[PDB]
Amino acid sequence: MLVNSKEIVMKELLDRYMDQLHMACTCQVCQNDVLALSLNKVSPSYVTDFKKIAYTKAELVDKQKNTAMLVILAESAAVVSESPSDLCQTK
Amino acid sequence: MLVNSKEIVMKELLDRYMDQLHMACTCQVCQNDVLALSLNKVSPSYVTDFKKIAYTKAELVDKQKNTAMLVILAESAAVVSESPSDLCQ
Ligand SMILES: [Zn+2]
Ligand SMILES: [Zn+2]
Repeated sequence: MLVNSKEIVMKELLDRYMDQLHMACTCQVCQNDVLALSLNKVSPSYVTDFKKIAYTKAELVDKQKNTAMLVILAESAAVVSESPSDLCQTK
Repeated sequence: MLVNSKEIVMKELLDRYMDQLHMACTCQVCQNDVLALSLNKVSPSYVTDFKKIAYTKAELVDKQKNTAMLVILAESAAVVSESPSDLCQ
């Protein structure tokens, strides 16, 4: 299967560090918006071997690399918090 | 709900030019390699609404832009052909 390994990384960081990103709404819509803003800000890393995504995801341990990504998510989270899409929860 | 629109463009362009790229193997595995190498050389364009990906397939039918992307396809095609993944055959 054809998949950008950065999307796997983000989705993982987003789920693990959801609370420290301080989102106004946590519905799937708002979450997808954060992901999209963030994935459009990192260089694509498409692969075809699931074993290869495992290697990438492992390289971004709790120590070292993940912080730069958490910062982009947080930043994107701010934007979605203030300017939510019309497809989000309403009333 | 979460797709890179470039992915929708490259797939549509590949299955319109695949038989012109002089690819060594044309199995799904090598096709994925081509798409992956190509997707990695263009800027991501992630979307969340379904209304964009539908019309995105129409404004890619327009040219000049896809020409730049065709080149990419072809350049990706040469690499995959020259060095096929061991998941192919
Ligand atoms: Zn929401
Ligand atoms: Zn092949």
